[PDB]
Amino acid sequence: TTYKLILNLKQAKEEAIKELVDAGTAEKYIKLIANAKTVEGVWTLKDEIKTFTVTE
Repeated sequence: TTYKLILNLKQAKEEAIKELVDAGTAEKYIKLIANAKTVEGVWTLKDEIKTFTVTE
């Protein structure tokens, strides 16, 4: 409402594919970002795969 602020999803999503294109990981996750509504939620999904999480 105040602490957050959406500036562009297209940028967040477009990066999701590119990152997947530059990295090459479980696209299933990139599909999860396609529904992402928050800019952070999208950037996190892609990066989340880059780290592959840790025991979850």
